[PDB]
Amino acid sequence: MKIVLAYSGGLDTSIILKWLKETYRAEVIAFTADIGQGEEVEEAREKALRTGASKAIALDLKEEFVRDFVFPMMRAGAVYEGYYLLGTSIARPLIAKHLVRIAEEEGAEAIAHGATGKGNDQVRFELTAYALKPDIKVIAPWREWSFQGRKEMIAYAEAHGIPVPPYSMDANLLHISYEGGVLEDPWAEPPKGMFRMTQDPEEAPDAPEYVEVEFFEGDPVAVNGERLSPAALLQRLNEIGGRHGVGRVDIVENRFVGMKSRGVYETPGGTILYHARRAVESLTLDREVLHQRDMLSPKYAELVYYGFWYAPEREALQAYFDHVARSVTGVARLKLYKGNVYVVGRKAPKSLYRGYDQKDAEGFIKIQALRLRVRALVER
Amino acid sequence: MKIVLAYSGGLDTSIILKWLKETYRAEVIAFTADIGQGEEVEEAREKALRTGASKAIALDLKEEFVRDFVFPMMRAGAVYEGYYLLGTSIARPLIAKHLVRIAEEEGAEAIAHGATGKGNDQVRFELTAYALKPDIKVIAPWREWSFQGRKEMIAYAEAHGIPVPPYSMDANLLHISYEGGVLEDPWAEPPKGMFRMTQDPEEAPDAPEYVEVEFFEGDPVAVNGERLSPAALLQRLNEIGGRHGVGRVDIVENRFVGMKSRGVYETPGGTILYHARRAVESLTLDREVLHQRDMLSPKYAELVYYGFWYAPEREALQAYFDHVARSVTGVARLKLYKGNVYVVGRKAPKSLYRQDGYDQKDAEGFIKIQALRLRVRALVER
Amino acid sequence: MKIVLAYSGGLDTSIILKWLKETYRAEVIAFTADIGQGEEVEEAREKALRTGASKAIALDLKEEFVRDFVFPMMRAGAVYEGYYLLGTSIARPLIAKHLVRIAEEEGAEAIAHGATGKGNDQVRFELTAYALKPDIKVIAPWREWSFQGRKEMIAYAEAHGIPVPPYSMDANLLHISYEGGVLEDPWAEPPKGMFRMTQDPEEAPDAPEYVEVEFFEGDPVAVNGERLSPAALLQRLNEIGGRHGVGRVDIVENRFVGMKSRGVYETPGGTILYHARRAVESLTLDREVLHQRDMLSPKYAELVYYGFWYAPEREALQAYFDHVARSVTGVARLKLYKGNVYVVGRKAPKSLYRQDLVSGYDQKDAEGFIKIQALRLRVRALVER
Amino acid sequence: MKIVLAYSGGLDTSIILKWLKETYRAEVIAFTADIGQGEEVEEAREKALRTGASKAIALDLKEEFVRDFVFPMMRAGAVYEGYYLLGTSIARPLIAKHLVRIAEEEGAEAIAHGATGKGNDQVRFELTAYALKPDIKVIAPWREWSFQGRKEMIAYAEAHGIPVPPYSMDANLLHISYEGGVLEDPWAEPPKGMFRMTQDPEEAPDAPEYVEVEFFEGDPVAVNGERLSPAALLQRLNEIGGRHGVGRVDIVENRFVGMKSRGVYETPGGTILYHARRAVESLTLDREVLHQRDMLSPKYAELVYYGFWYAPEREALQAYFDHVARSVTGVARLKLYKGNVYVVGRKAPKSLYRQDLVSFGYDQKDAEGFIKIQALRLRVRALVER
Ligand SMILES: Nc1ncnc2c1ncn2[C@@H]1O[C@H](COP(=O)(O)OP(=O)(O)OP(=O)(O)O)[C@@H](O)[C@H]1O
Ligand SMILES: Nc1ncnc2c1ncn2[C@@H]1O[C@H](COP(=O)(O)OP(=O)(O)OP(=O)(O)O)[C@@H](O)[C@H]1O
Ligand SMILES: Nc1ncnc2c1ncn2[C@@H]1O[C@H](COP(=O)(O)OP(=O)(O)OP(=O)(O)O)[C@@H](O)[C@H]1O
Ligand SMILES: Nc1ncnc2c1ncn2[C@@H]1O[C@H](COP(=O)(O)OP(=O)(O)OP(=O)(O)O)[C@H](O)[C@H]1O
Repeated sequence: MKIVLAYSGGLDTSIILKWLKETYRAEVIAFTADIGQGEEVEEAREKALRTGASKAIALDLKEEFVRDFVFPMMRAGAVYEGYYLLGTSIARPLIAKHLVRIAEEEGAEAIAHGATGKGNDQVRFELTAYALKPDIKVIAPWREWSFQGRKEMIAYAEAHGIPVPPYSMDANLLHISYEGGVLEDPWAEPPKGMFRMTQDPEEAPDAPEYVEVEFFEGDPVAVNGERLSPAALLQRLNEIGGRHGVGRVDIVENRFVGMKSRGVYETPGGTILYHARRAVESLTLDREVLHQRDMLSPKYAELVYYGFWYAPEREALQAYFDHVARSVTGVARLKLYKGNVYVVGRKAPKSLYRGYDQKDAEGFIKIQALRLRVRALVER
Repeated sequence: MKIVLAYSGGLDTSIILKWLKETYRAEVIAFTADIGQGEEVEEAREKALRTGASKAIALDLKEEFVRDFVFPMMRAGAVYEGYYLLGTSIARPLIAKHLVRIAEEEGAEAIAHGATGKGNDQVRFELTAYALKPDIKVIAPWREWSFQGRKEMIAYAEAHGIPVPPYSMDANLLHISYEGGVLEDPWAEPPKGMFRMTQDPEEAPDAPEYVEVEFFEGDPVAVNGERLSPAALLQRLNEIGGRHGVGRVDIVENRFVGMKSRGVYETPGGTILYHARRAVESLTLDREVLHQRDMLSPKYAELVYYGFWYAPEREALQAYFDHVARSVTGVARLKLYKGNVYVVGRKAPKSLYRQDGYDQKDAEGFIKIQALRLRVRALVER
Repeated sequence: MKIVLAYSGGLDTSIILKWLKETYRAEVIAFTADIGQGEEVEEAREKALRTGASKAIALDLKEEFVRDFVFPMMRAGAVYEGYYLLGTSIARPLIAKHLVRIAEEEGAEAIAHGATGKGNDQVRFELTAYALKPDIKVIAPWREWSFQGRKEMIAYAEAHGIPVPPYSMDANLLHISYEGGVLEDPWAEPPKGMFRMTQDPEEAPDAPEYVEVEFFEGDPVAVNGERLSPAALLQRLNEIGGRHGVGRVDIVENRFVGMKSRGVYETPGGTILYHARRAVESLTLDREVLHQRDMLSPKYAELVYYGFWYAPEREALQAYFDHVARSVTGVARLKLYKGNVYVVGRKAPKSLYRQDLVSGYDQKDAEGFIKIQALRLRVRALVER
Repeated sequence: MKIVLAYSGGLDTSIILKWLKETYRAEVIAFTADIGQGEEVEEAREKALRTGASKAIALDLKEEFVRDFVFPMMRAGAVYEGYYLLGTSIARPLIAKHLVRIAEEEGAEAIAHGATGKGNDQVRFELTAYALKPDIKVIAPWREWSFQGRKEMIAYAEAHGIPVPPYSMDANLLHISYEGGVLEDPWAEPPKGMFRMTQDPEEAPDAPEYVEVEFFEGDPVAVNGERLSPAALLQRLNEIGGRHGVGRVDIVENRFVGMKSRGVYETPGGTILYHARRAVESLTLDREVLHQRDMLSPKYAELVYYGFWYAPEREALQAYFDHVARSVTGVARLKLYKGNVYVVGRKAPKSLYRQDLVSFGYDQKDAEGFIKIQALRLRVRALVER
């Protein structure tokens, strides 16, 4: 029996790698994906072999991530509950996609992940795992093992030679999320020094910095006149936005599984892209199209947040969003200053910006007012 | 014949006042509303009499503006095309509401306003005017007169004893908008020193300021523990927020009448209230209710923008938003710093947040059921 | 330990009554609700006492059913996936509501029901049970026991001496649903003679019958001039409509649990009420209000279908629907003829219809409206250059 | 100057043709489109010459109408205010399209139509024209002339020699609408003998008739096993459904321009197609996709009703609906009987229906977990209400 494990190299997945060998007497194949966590994925691939993996795979998926997940999601103008740019949500479908692919190539009947038994992550991983390969078997140790506490896990780890090292994290090219610990009290401001991807706004440059982003077809293709591949482009905007402390969010969100959770997110590059995209759309999109699109975005956002990426509903809405996005061509000019992003200019080859006279307006008014007058008259 | 005129005290409405008397051989009743334009409405009232009004009325409508228009709108989480807080839109229905009220009391058959014959304000004024009094007669001079140029209008003013004088503005308790002139080039950043209501972020305090806003029932009732009336509260948050340069928006918006226009808006108090409200809702509102509410907010925003305030659709939605907003009770703690507003804390008496009802096995069952239709889809695609 | 069982009186709930006693060795308070199944609930009550129940309650909830559940739902124009009028969905919440109330009075820690693990009902009972009393315990025998088939159950019943006997059904004041058995083949038409509430159109009167329904405030208050209570009014319309074979639906629906299911429903009075209301709304509701209401109807419908009646979302939407429904005051006239319902007329005290804007604006006005509405399209074409 | 007129062949457009000559002294190019009005369009074309047209064009547009307008609209499940299948609405865009095309080829400066100045049709004609040719000039005689009353127009007509004579009609392959006259009172039942496309339920066959419709990719492609082109298929279904009195609607609808209006519609083929399509969708469409599609249908419907066919919003929605419709492949079996259409069966090569999941991999215990997770927020809510 073989099992493909989503291995990140941490303590837990290392413990899980041992547990799987022991518990299922199976051969474990480790898979580590580089999606911009800023760690040396090769060190994880090696540590997996040291921990007992019968094979360790490590792939650079940054380009695929941005191009096939982040970009399509951004085209939809997806925002969860007013602020969340969904950094963790769009990433999971990618990992799971590869776990299933690898499992098929290696002839493995099962895949495994170390997402906890009470969070949303497990749902995200498995929803796409089941959607891509319906008969795959999933093993989620956090739902099957008996461990009573951390102390016992630490002890278990020491027993197996696994090296043991105030809040949880998750980082990738789109963002870094923080929760748990000091963050669990929604009335307590995040601690000083927690942020890693972005500079403290109070420590940001005293001079604002301008940046231009070009869109060709719904997708950003250049920064300050330099053409850049999808991953390279997000990276660049993370640097520029990060240096200024842009893209910070502090919310209490509604979980799909549990109840409410307090999360802090920094999405410098994506935050810039969000306003840059809308800046171009303000010249290129038709009014009614824009209004309909924005009324569908929230639905799309929750689908991504819940984990229904490879679900027919999300793909259906995507056809709509992509159709609209095809018109988004032009350049956005923004001004970055101490935590804030300001749209300062926009232009487009097919801008709709600058057919009737005043008498025309009077007629429009009269026709629009008719049902209101009748109603008023009827209220007698 | 009597005509009630929405008189602002400026050159154009003064010219309009003279124009109306002669053109219609009628007497004009001037009405000036104080909605926070930062002007002495009483001097406009006197100037009207001097300009020929048979009667001039000036009312302080700041409290009503915030209590009956701004708050109801904010409860709905209304935002037009991603950023516009509707500062100009919610103020028009209120002005027209009084014009029609005064016309009825004075026995006037018509009302008049000085909105341009080609813009959006005209629609706002008239849609509410007709909705409140179907038989009212509306006279929009800009759509009716023969003036062919600005210069001709000045000569007319000078001939009638009416005193004469980069972009145009509109200010009230919620915001100040800027449009036209140099702002007409969507690629050009607004000129230095244009903002009046908010300090430039570059000149804002080096020290961040924390502010707490209490919501009792969907509406903000206190700032930093101090109970404030609707207008006094909006005012207070404009002062606090303005000092930090909070609430600046630069957008090209879609108009109801013509095409697009580049507008710049500064809404310090409203911006703080926007995030504060959502902060309290994050603990008080149910997930499914929040999601449904946010999907209707845009529709509501466009109704307000287009001018359908006293319209049955807006009121039906308002019934929904008010039902939801009733649960928004609690306090939001925000941090202000150089142009930005950061939510740093929130609490509530009936918070649904328990940082802690089901076990791991439960989650697996949930996954299986949620995944069924997807698995069936996959097998069918073979 | 005490368990309150939603007891209907059939073989399954009877077996469950025995099973609960042997399995949990607790007292079982049986509860049978009269919601219009055309069944004598006292029989079930007594049959429950015989079967072992330590106590049996039988309540007449017809008026409550129609008044506090069917009516509010109808005000919203609720229709699931094009044709389902939610006959079974709005009933469950009512029952669950009483199960929890009873358990609270009897000091019972749990409630039980005989809905299967494959359906929506289990969700409806439980979602409302937990929403009304979070600490309640729910026992669903179909999900816990070992019976591997009909046969095993029949024997088990006889072992405990319990009376024993194509498709199964569910009936109440709103409709009768048929499902399973021969109905599982979506290509196969329901067998002839299956329907019970409606007469076969082929046997319906040769002369059309006209019926008038008065709505006062979003709810129907009279039929053909006779004022009738909510439950009484639904009954009358079932008789009138059933006679003509009105309201038959045959659909493959999507269950909340994940799979498709072939269902057949007959909702005579509801189908008449459905059209009667829209007919009155056509004169009393503003255009924009109507268009918004119709786009929200489907969401409300799935909420009810899934079991989220006592959920904040449904109640939030209800405030909107009730607000709009408040204006639905007037009368609808419909013609019933062999399975069909045709709206032939409608009137209302505050109708917005004036046969004069057809027989506050002129020709010139329309021209202007057209120019303003066309501007963005012309600019689009121009820019497409 | 040249003016391309949407000439229907009737009294009004005949008067208009004269009015255009006499008022604008323009060369009038008449255009009649056969979209299935059941009128020998060629007659109209000759009559236009007899009336003064310097050129008369008649085109058979049945196929284009169904394939490029009716089908795309049905693909979206478009229903205006619960009952209107938009028979008149989807036709206008097609006509205006040709009006504009003929104007360019003929080098004509303006186009004209005879929709009244009080209705929605004028909007439909013009939104389309302006959408395809922004520089086009439009002449709407009803909004420009001094005529007041049919008595007066009949005089002008007689004067010029144009032949002269309870409700107004409008027919095409999709339906026939009736409005005005004795129909204006919302409380009055329509008059016996009005309907033309459908047999009266009471006079319909005594035995029910079954019909099957196959959909391949969102569109109907065959009836009772016979492949049929878009126009021929609608025709066949009008014949079959008509004989049984199917597809009659009687509503008071909300107008875009006027206030409210009482309309009666008969759409036999369309009504069958509507229930057939949903029958095939019940097996081929995913639950969440269906629920989402149905919530958007009403918006698409008012877009069509208001005349925004060639508008960016409608085409954007169309992309959503076409994406969804692509999966609708299968056959629906319907029972026609005295005015009604009953769905009695449906099958599909890629049906998502699995009997094994409903009959007695799916594990009953999974439902409990599903239930508990779904119930959490409700329990917390109750507990907090304490
Ligand atoms: N405070 C107010 N009280 C009464 N009417 C007002 C007020 N503010 C605006 N209006 C009405 O709205 C129309 C004006 O717009 P805006 O406020 O954009 O006008 P202006 O051009 O700034 O002033 P003026 O008309 O004096 O030149 C006015 O002509 C007036 O009829
Ligand atoms: N009138 C009623 N009173 C109480 N509970 C009811 C009633 N009708 C249905 N129920 C509940 O819903 C569940 C039943 O469904 P249905 O009525 O579809 O079941 P059956 O399995 O067809 O009949 P039975 O349980 O009587 O053998 C029942 O097991 C019961 O717990
Ligand atoms: N088949 C067609 N070909 C060209 N234009 C048409 C056609 N059918 C309708 N129209 C246009 O739509 C307008 C008409 O509507 P309707 O058919 O409702 O008009 P009428 O005024 O009832 O008849 P008519 O004008 O022909 O006597 C017409 O005046 C005509 O310009
Ligand atoms: N880069 C990655 N490659 C493969 N799987 C990953 C990666 N990052 C996270 N996962 C998977 O996602 C889930 C984990 O989350 P998180 O990354 O929040 O876990 P941890 O518990 O923090 O990590 P670890 O146990 O590996 O130290 C499952 O553990 C883990 O298998």
